[PDB]
Amino acid sequence: EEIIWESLSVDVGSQGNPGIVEYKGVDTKTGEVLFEREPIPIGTNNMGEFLAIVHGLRYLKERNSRKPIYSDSQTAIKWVKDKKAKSTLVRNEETALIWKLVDEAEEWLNTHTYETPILKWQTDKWGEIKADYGRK
RNA sequence: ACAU
DNA sequence: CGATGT
Ligand SMILES: [K+]
Ligand SMILES: [K+]
Ligand SMILES: [K+]
Ligand SMILES: [Mg+2]
Ligand SMILES: [Mg+2]
Repeated sequence: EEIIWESLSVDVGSQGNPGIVEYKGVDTKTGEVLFEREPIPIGTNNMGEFLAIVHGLRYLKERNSRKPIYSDSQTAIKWVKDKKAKSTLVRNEETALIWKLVDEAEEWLNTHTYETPILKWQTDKWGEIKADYGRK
């Protein structure tokens, strides 16, 4: 504890896992939706969580914002730290789009710098992350 | 087991 | 119940 309210919170939403994947980022303090990705026909929860963080990094950098990012995903936080999304999802024609986006997100991480702290949202203490889709 |  | 991940 406690919550850094001056922050950006991100989350994935899906229909199936693997299944249709989307994500969004919100102002933690107000819940204002700041970005939303068009649904991607097949992906995994963790791919979406990863893309959401990287999109947040790009969004904040473009706006010269030093706010931290909250994610509830232990997995995605680690993938971003490593600059490598270690997904098990088969690479085939059906999954080409999500894998293109993941590949491109890794590529962005490997060609840009950032100081943005990427913080674990402590769901057990604070409840659902403010970017949550409310589907569970 | 923990995080989804 | 099923799945994705460390
Ligand atoms: K949800
Ligand atoms: K959660
Ligand atoms: K498991
Ligand atoms: Mg989440
Ligand atoms: Mg959620």
